[PDB]
Amino acid sequence: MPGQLDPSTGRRFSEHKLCADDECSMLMYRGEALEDFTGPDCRFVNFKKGDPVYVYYKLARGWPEVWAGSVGRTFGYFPKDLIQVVHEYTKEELQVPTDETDFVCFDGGRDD
Repeated sequence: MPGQLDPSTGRRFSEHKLCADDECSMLMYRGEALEDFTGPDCRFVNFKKGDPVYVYYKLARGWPEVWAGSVGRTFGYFPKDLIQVVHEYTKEELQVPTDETDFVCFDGGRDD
């Protein structure tokens, strides 16, 4: 929060991300989207009800509950609330910190 906030731009989810592995290279769960949705926020994940998702990592305790993964041609962050775990590889939750530019958008993206 840089004093002001652009309504049309989302935030970098959370300061810490929970991963199935400390390098977040291993899948945690596999999910399916039980809700229609769009990710115009550049790094949001687009999906809709009936869209299979993969969840690489998730937020370290945050509401609205938000997760991250890849769906179709979109990969990034999205509301966990908008999907359902269709299966999981691990119950492991390693707390890896997020970089400020870990998930950013160049040319037409809020760095603030």
